[PDB]
Amino acid sequence: KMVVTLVVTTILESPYVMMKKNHEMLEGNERY
Repeated sequence: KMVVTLVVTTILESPYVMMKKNHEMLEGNERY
């Protein structure tokens, strides 16, 4: 074919940053 040549940290405190429901299923940025 064409041969082309040339963060935010937190803590596990309950009221501050808690893990919401289904944390194991949906984990990542939209988890806490």
